[PDB]
Amino acid sequence: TPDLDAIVIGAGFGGIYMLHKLRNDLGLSVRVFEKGGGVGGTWYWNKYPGAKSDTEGFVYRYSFDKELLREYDWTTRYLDQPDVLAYLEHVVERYDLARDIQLNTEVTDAIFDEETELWRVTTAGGETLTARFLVTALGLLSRSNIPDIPGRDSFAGRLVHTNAWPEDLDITGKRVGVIGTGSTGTQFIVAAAKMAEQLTVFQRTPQYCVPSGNGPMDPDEVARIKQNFDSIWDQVRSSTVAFGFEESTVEAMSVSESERQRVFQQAWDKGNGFRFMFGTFCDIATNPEANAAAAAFIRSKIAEIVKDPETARKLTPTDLYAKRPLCNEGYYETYNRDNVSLVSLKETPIEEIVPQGVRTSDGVVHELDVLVFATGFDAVDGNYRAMNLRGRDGRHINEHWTEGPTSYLGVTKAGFPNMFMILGPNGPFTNLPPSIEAQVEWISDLIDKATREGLTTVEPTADAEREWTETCAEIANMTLFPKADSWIFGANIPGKRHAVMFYLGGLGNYRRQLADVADGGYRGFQLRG
Ligand SMILES: Cc1cc2nc3c(=O)[nH]c(=O)nc-3n(C[C@H](O)[C@H](O)[C@H](O)COP(=O)(O)OP(=O)(O)OC[C@H]3O[C@@H](n4cnc5c(N)ncnc54)[C@H](O)[C@@H]3O)c2cc1C
Ligand SMILES: NC(=O)c1ccc[n+]([C@@H]2O[C@H](COP(=O)([O-])OP(=O)(O)OC[C@H]3O[C@@H](n4cnc5c(N)ncnc54)[C@H](OP(=O)(O)O)[C@@H]3O)[C@@H](O)[C@H]2O)c1
Ligand SMILES: NC(=O)c1cccnc1
Repeated sequence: TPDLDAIVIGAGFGGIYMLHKLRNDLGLSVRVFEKGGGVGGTWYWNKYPGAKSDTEGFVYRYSFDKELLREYDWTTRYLDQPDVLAYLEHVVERYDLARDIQLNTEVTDAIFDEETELWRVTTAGGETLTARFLVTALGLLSRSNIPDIPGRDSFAGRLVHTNAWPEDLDITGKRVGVIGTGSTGTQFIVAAAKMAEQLTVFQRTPQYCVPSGNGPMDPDEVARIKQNFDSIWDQVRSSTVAFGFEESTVEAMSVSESERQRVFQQAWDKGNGFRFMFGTFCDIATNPEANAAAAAFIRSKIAEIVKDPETARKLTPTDLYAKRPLCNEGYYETYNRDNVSLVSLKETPIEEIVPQGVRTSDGVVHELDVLVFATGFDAVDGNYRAMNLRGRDGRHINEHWTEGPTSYLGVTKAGFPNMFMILGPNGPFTNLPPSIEAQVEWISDLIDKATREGLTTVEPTADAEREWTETCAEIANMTLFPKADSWIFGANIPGKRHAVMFYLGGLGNYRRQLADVADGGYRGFQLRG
């Protein structure tokens, strides 16, 4: 007899909803463990200036409760971190969740016992306890990547990763350096340049960026959106990226050059990087010729905006427009400020971090008070591999993942009975809340089935999981995403395996996959009782 029906790890969007479903809707005994000192996940940790979601606010939220959709107000097109955090706090209040969320608690081990058919969880604080079902909502973008740059530990000032940004830290009037120019570093840059006495940007690889179009909302527009939520969410759930805009069905090279220009400009004007990539034409991320047009458009904007021609050159990407799409308020314009300098690490790599700052290969010591690592994440599988997570035959998850991380349907793992993952390997790449909902609800139904039928284990087969990997690989290979150097395929971490880590078929497709497996008697699962 287990201590609990279920244990959930993580208190972001994922664990919050999971706990609600299992405890409030199914009546099970449940506890969440979260390592942070507060709920919110990404939106607890990422306290840096500029931190925000690029999903527009109207759809960066749960959809499952109509009353909450009616009552909760937003006032800006995009939601800054504090605002997302406040929403998730409200959710925890609303559904009386906080009493079952144990904070400051890192789970260091999770071990299946094949004899008792129970999971045993161990905390960093030295406690253990058992559950029949384990749900890991550990975050695709949660384990910080802090590179081993020589002399890093010598720096005498405040050295922080963005995913560990300290609430107390005020960079106003300080000399700040930032390493990294992905989505995090670019939004930080915009914000920080307005506060810092000097900002130095240490850029290894320039990225493409479009306007966000952020600003206040018209409150009458928010009321209209609320009145139309049913339609809005139907379109989200059937779409590929789930960002709340209608995706193009037009091939880029099927129209005239003037019409391409017009379409790109319209999207540029409206804002949002996912809109640029998927709201313009249907084939920007699959057809090299279409990709080249989109990339050219953005390069032309850089050249218009950035006054200094060497700065413009250093900011102009040369690679495929196939990284996670960026958007920002006035990113390239920030380089026109007198208090911002751009160091290309291709020209002058970092030689050593020193007590006073960063020394680049030209011998220049960049003197800093604050050094910010916007260096991204050990994405998707990082928190799984770092756990002592063991399944049948006492095998660690790493033994299953030697050619990259794997799952069946994003949510389960062969050899790991009664373990469910929220946003595990080889799941959807979308606006994440509605993907999380699809997964949570599917997991809930399957756990309920086990409860009603008296099942003791639920597990995918090895064959099912291998087929899923092949599905994901084949879809990925139909796109340009494998051909961009970034975290999506593992390439960002030295030594990490380059592998597919997402199902790239989209939300509507993904939802059908889940529904078809369930409706087909849980095709691919051993159900034992
Ligand atoms: C700065 C930033 C901007 C983002 N912008 C967007 C956006 O525009 N659109 C979009 O859809 N998504 C965006 N995301 C992705 C975002 O992570 C997800 O939308 C969503 O917040 C994920 O929720 P989650 O619950 O799956 O994971 P997370 O919010 O990552 O939560 C996982 C939690 O698990 C905890 N945890 C992990 N391992 C352990 C353990 N071993 N023991 C205990 N606790 C543990 C972590 O501390 C964390 O709180 C962004 C991410 C970042 C970092
Ligand atoms: N606006 C939002 O919606 C938003 C905001 C933040 C995060 N996110 C999400 O989180 C994901 C990750 O974004 P991120 O910006 O945190 O990480 P990222 O995309 O992985 O970017 C990391 C940055 O650090 C650089 N870097 C890494 N290691 C380095 C090293 N050893 N030396 C120098 N530079 C190094 C990378 O350069 P290279 O390119 O040369 O490797 C890159 O510029 C996004 O793609 C998005 O999915 C979203
Ligand atoms: N928008 C993002 O940040 C995101 C991250 C991971 C997967 N899908 C979307």
